[PDB]
Amino acid sequence: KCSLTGKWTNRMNHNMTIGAVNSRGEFTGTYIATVEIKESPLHGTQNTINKRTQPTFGFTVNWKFSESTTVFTGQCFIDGKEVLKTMWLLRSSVNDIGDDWKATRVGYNIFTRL
Amino acid sequence: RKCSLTGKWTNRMNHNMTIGAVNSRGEFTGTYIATVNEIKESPLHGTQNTINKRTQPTFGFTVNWKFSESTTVFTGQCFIDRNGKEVLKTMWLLRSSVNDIGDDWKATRVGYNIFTRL
Amino acid sequence: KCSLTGKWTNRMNHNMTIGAVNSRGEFTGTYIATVEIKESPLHGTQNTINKRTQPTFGFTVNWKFSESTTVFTGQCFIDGKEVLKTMWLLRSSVNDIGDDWKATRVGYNIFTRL
Amino acid sequence: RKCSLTGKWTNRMNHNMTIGAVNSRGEFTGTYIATVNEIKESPLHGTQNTINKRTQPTFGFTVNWKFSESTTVFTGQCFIDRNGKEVLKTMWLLRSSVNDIGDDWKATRVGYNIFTRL
Ligand SMILES: CC(=O)[C@H]1CC[C@H]2[C@@H]3CCC4=CC(=O)CC[C@]4(C)[C@H]3CC[C@]12C
Ligand SMILES: CC(=O)[C@H]1CC[C@H]2[C@@H]3CCC4=CC(=O)CC[C@]4(C)[C@H]3CC[C@]12C
Ligand SMILES: CC(=O)[C@H]1CC[C@H]2[C@@H]3CCC4=CC(=O)CC[C@]4(C)[C@H]3CC[C@]12C
Ligand SMILES: CC(=O)[C@H]1CC[C@H]2[C@@H]3CCC4=CC(=O)CC[C@]4(C)[C@H]3CC[C@]12C
Ligand SMILES: [Cl-]
Ligand SMILES: [Cl-]
Repeated sequence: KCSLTGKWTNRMNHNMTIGAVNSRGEFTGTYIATVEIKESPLHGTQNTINKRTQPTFGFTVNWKFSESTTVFTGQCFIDGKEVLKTMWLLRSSVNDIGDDWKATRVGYNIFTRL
Repeated sequence: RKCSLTGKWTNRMNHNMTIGAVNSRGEFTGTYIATVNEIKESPLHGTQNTINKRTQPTFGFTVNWKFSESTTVFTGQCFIDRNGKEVLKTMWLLRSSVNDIGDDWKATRVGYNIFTRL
Repeated sequence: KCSLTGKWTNRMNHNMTIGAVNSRGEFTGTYIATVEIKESPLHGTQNTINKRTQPTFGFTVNWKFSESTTVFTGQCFIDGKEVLKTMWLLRSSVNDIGDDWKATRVGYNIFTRL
Repeated sequence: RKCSLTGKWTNRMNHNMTIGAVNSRGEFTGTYIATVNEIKESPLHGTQNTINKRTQPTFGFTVNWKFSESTTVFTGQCFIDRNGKEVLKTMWLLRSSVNDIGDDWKATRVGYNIFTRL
């Protein structure tokens, strides 16, 4: 079984900590990144349909130093070692609806255990 | 005059999304109802941004589909349009379940959705 | 048959003109947008496997006033009226490889005939 | 010391992409070879940016798959890495063929690819 609970890092030296997943798949945690270091909360869910050993999942990071919001989704894989393959959408704040077209960046991130 | 996530929302596909109270930290929960004339209903959880108490906040949420192994995340902004209507402009990523990490490349879709009140 | 040749516009009052598609699917054209108006070239291909009435396609716009590049892909649909449902990636120029993570915006565009 | 598109490229999946001469307007053509141990080979066409004659230009291209009704577009930048190696960091969209405009939402994938010389 691949579980999101615990501590994770990526190629950018990030520090992601996720708490216990309840039975409905819900979780909370923390996302720590450089700018000097800031902590921001994350809330998310993990699939529990068919209790897959390698579940898909999703979460939102509500950045504390910034008007933006990021969303991540992906799958917890086994390779023996655990890895989260993710993709993300970073939403910037824009002042007027007609600037919406440029408000959204996309990318990826690979996480592995501390 | 502020744009809130709380309430009933629909899009051009007749989905109905219903969002509860946004708390002091911007957290909220809700439901995503969609035709799958057969209807299924899945929980969602996420946040809206609170930094500078913006009239048009950014936000994000995860829908944990009840009938599927997939997961979808939405992000976007709650705008007041020219006509005074509140609209959510969103983009999303839909993650499918694959068996081998070598299939990861084909597992992620992207699209968009515009929601208005119902 | 849905063909990319001709003149197209979208909700942003853009003006896109595409030339003749050869037999391998290749095409050239022009993308015109506000900033005052600038013309930039586009080169692309259209699928010709199975000669579908509603082909998928792709093109790159090489913006003339800017270091960026945009790519579009999508499908030419019939609804009697013709419409291109697209999605796009806008690539910004960043000065150093470790800023790559923020160089890519994503979005959409619907085109219809002039 | 400039990063050029011209040449042979590979990624972490053993695709081999080969790009011809970049002309004065930045246009180029090439080939994308990929396992589909069975190999298929499809044309690609696109541009690199020339505004300010940058040492690390942005670019984009379309691969017109020979064995499929799909289309894929790549965009990214040609960087000189810390070790002096040229690397293409790319993101892509893969468009599938669907029959009805109502299925359009499920037709577009997104991923990434990192290429290095071969
Ligand atoms: C690579 C990646 O996943 C992206 C998506 C959201 C991004 C963060 C968004 C907010 C941000 C603002 C900064 O000023 C420093 C870097 C950070 C903290 C970003 C680091 C890279 C992230 C984590
Ligand atoms: C258009 C859009 O926002 C997408 C993102 C995730 C998609 C859903 C993912 C799961 C799903 C499976 C189906 O068989 C039809 C309806 C649904 C419920 C999809 C409808 C369209 C959605 C809501
Ligand atoms: C909506 C959309 O497709 C986006 C993708 C690329 C975008 C263009 C990218 C370059 C650009 C720079 C400007 O200064 C004005 C607007 C334009 C001309 C953009 C208009 C919206 C476009 C066309
Ligand atoms: C990882 C990546 O960049 C993706 C984008 C488009 C994808 C290709 C699309 C068509 C295709 C069909 C197959 O059956 C296997 C190989 C290929 C050739 C895919 C391999 C991975 C590609 C190249
Ligand atoms: Cl922006
Ligand atoms: Cl940028």
